Amino acid sequence: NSPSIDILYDYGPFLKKCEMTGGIGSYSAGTPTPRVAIVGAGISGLVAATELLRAGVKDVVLYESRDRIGGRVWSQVFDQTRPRYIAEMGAMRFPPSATGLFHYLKKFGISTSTTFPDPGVVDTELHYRGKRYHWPAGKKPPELFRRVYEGWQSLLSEGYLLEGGSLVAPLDITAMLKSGRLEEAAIAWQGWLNVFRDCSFYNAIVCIFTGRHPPGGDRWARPEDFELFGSLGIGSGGFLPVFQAGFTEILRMVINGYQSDQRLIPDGISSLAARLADQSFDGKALRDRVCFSRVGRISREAEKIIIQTEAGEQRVFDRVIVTSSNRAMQMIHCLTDSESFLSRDVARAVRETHLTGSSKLFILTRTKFWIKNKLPTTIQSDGLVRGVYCLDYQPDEPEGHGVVLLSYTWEDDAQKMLAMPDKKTRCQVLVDDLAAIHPTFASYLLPVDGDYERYVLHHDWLTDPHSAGAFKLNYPGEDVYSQRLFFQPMTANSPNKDTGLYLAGCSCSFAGGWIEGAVQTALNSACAVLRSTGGQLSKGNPLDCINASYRY
Amino acid sequence: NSPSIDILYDYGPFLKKCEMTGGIGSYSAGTPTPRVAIVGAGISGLVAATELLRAGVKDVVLYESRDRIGGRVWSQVFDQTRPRYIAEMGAMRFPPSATGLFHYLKKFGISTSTTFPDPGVVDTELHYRGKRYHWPAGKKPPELFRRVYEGWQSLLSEGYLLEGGSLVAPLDITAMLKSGRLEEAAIAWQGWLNVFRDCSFYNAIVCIFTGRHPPGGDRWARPEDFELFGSLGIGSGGFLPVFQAGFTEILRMVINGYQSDQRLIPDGISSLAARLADQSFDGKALRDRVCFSRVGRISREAEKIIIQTEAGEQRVFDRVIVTSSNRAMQMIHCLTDSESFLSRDVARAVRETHLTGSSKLFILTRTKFWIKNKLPTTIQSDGLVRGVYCLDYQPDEPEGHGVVLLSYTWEDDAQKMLAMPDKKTRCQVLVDDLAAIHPTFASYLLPVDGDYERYVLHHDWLTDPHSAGAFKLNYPGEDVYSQRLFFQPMTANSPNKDTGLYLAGCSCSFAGGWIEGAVQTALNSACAVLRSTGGQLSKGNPLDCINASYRY
Ligand SMILES: Cc1cc2nc3c(=O)[nH]c(=O)nc-3n(C[C@H](O)[C@H](O)[C@H](O)COP(=O)(O)OP(=O)(O)OC[C@H]3O[C@@H](n4cnc5c(N)ncnc54)[C@H](O)[C@@H]3O)c2cc1C
Ligand SMILES: Cc1cc2nc3c(=O)[nH]c(=O)nc-3n(C[C@H](O)[C@H](O)[C@H](O)COP(=O)(O)OP(=O)(O)OC[C@H]3O[C@@H](n4cnc5c(N)ncnc54)[C@H](O)[C@@H]3O)c2cc1C
Ligand SMILES: NC(=O)Cc1c[nH]c2ccccc12
Ligand SMILES: NC(=O)Cc1c[nH]c2ccccc12
Repeated sequence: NSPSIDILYDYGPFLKKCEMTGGIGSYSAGTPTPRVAIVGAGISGLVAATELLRAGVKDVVLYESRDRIGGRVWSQVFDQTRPRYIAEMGAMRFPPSATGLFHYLKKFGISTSTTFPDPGVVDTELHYRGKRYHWPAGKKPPELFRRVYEGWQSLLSEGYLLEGGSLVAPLDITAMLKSGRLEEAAIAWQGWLNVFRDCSFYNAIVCIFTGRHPPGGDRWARPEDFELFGSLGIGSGGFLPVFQAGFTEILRMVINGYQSDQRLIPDGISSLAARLADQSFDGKALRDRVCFSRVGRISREAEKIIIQTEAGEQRVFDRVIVTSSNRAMQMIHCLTDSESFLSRDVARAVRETHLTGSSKLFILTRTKFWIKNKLPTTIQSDGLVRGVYCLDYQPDEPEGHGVVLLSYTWEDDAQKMLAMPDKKTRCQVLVDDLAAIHPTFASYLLPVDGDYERYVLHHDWLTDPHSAGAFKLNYPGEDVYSQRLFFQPMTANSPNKDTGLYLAGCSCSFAGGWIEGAVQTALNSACAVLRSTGGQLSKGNPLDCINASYRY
Repeated sequence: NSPSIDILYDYGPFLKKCEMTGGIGSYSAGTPTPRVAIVGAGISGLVAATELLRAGVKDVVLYESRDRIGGRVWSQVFDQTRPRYIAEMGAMRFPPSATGLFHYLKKFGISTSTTFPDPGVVDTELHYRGKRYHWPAGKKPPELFRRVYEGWQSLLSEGYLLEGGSLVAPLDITAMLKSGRLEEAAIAWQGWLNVFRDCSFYNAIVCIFTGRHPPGGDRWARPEDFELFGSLGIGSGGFLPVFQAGFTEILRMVINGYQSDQRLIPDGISSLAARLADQSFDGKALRDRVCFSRVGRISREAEKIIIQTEAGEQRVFDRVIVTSSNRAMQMIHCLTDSESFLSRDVARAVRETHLTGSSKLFILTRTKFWIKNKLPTTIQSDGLVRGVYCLDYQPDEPEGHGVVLLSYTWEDDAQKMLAMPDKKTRCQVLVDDLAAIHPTFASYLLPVDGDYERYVLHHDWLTDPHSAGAFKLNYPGEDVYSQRLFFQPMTANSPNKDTGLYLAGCSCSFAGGWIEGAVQTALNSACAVLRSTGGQLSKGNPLDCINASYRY
């Protein structure tokens, strides 16, 4: 099994046992079920609705502000004539340790067999200060980057020597988790938290690798080695722009195996949303319970919940699950004006939780030019482009079309794309930036038929008003917000704290920016709805079985 | 004298000496003056052009992409029928310690007599966790905030005791500066740098105030006191959103006096750009040297610099000064794709320098409702509005219209505003947010004539494509970039490294987001042009006298 470190609990076993036996809970026969509203038809909203319907709730409606279901899962098609070629605007890489996510992938038969082309997994080039460095598939990175590669590796496997007592190897904390040693894992993790809770990624690695006991034996040169590490990353490409994030946010990804064995979904991750939506309950598809209307203010009148809709219409429900951004929760739903729905502590979590910026631009090329020619499959660059990924969506047809994620950027690197919103203009600027160092590669970056309107697709998540940010990533000192947001639906365990409204979505999880977070929070919030309204939960449920007590 | 800490040099006395002695430099009869381009007609550009023209460079042209001069200086008028009511979209508060800025303010007769209504200077309320806290003018802050107030004050006056070597009190370093103890000041500041170079604001105050030697002998509570302090700030309102910024950036503002005694300019800071542009040289106003065309790629042909503009037009120059954002320098001017104009080190500084986000919304109300009524003049809120400032633009007419800076936000707080770009919508959201805690105050927040189009003004600097960011504020470990950018014009001292292009603007200064920075770098880049082209500089010039070599 694979319990996550912050909760010491795996959703996989529970979901397996419940698939068999009638869902996450039930009501006695003849019981009138609550009218439930779910704000948002992303993965979290669809999963929650799914398990609520499976548990016996007759009336659930999902509100959606976009013209499509799926939210930050968005496998956009260039050309519906040729739907296999897709641009994954949002979620893209999927770790098998995300057992909550993988429960539903396995269920709907959405293949995760193929590995994702991460740097170091396929032929990779790192572009750094004008030079091209080669990183052969399945090999150690080029020699320049070796000190920092090995230093990070040694940190994962060796831990870190502090004088007042050392810290357990992340890879050992991972072994503990897989082997059911949960008290042991908890103590080891608290150890890290105590030391690095108020330290950024950059700050932490400075202390670790320039101090008295650097893992790997070599003490990192500053700033040179930190620039190198920033370009090399830790499995997902250059992490320079997230150097300001809490070091604990990085560690938990590693320990939870989210930087490991990433898979690609050739069918597109949108097929998870399609299949969830295609489920039929009581003769009616989930998709048909989606109301395409933006929700505004959410208010409380006695023991009931009032949803304002964009029509001006106003509908009342018994319980509501909210999966929109914490930004939407503050500014649109107005959930932070008072103590009507959330405590002051949780309201602070909602108001102050950090969402990243992120942008992507894709191009559909005539050919998969990188295969038969001399070229890298992936390029990680200190230039504008940042992360380049070449994608093969039909490996058995080597002469099919190419999909190139020409630029994938985070935070500042993405905030840069904000001027030049014209995708033609952005594309050519990016190609020209890449061409400064690898003109041979850039020469193939032309859209099919020279049509930039059709065969270039881009998106900035930060300025998307349906998202207001790409994904949550806590700064140092802010992990407690994840705790508060994750355990918010556990108010259903305490009728005096239970306002009938529960927060959900990966932004309210311990895994911001991972569909796993959406799934876990969906399960917690769906369970809360059942318990709050007199239903009984299946044994092993998260509301009773998560008892982790960390201090952040 | 007020020499700033990072350069140990004051621009004031030099500019005073040069004023009536023929500028910063001169050419012998027999030396031809260069043809110069300056990209950008903000304060930095205008000052540079001014001093080049004063030194007898006859051919200087300024390029400007906006529909106006002044850049991030922008005293926007609500209604030209009533032009005295202005909204300071950019620069707003001016510290007398900014002796470069004040040299020009004084020269042009721009009044700075009136003190800016900072938190604690005028009657103030802090709104925090749904409660109001009163802060009478000139008094200590409310009791809730007293411990963190006094903690900061003790840090400033005592410094920081640590075992490896205690750090001199910032107020003592400021004293060394003023008394001309520059060698002692440098040692003092280098000490702080050694300790906190790689530490964020939050991380530093955490170590300082939860450690063994909390200034004031009072240890702060985590997280409680850091939330209070995030709301309290250090003289400029709630600094919570800049908690990720390098501590050294916070310290240098304090030491340089930029947090003391801010002045308001009733005529609007835009009157500086106006007065600069109104100056006449060689029969021609500076303003008529401004070419309103966006500069694209900048290139090198022979030993000349080619400027591309937005028509397809193109001009050739001997020397160029670039004051546009680092983002423009990388993506528009393409200064970073090679070592044509900038070293790899300076190119990195250009690419990786952090610009903040920041937004303002102003409303013009029928009356100065805060004067007659009990109401605070300033509010600092943990809510959506963050910073609220009431502005009196005709103090002798108590019946005049009032200007309210309804919301002034930075970083994440400003990033929240990017959805809802409609100003009626944004205005009412902010007003509603404030009304939750102070409904009486909010009842006055109505635009004149109820016209939200005419009497509300707002700007998001982050998505402004002429700025691509509000102002520069280094993260931990990035102060080296400020050094690199500030000293780039000193390449004129080295003909081997002199590429004929020089960087300027506050973004390239040690004073990111202060006009002082734009002035300092303007004087530097002008001196560079002169020396590079065979003119001699007046004694006391920054190219010769700035010899600080700190380790960042
Ligand atoms: C760039 C990017 C890359 C990512 N990479 C990965 C990855 O590699 N692997 C991975 O597992 N995950 C990845 N993620 C994270 C993943 O996409 C999310 O964890 C997942 O989509 C969770 O969705 P959710 O349901 O929690 O929220 P969402 O998907 O955002 O769903 C919320 C829904 O609410 C709707 N809404 C908003 N406002 C209203 C309103 N006012 N009224 C009604 N509806 C409203 C929105 O339209 C949205 O559809 C990535 C995300 C981004 C952005
Ligand atoms: C929100 C905010 C608040 C501030 N508050 C204060 C304060 O209280 N006190 C203080 O002293 N300072 C403050 N500042 C900082 C102050 O505004 C700056 O230091 C100063 O205005 C910058 O002048 P500059 O010439 O260096 O840069 P800019 O003013 O940015 O000048 C650059 C010029 O180049 C132009 N340009 C851009 N691209 C091109 C192009 N491609 N081709 C041709 N031209 C181009 C731009 O339009 C702009 O006019 C504040 C700034 C902001 C943003
Ligand atoms: N699933 C992802 O790779 C997105 C993401 C989540 N957390 C991150 C931290 C840094 C960079 C990307 C991410
Ligand atoms: N002159 C200003 O107030 C803007 C500014 C410069 N540096 C800052 C740091 C934090 C907040 C504002 C600023």
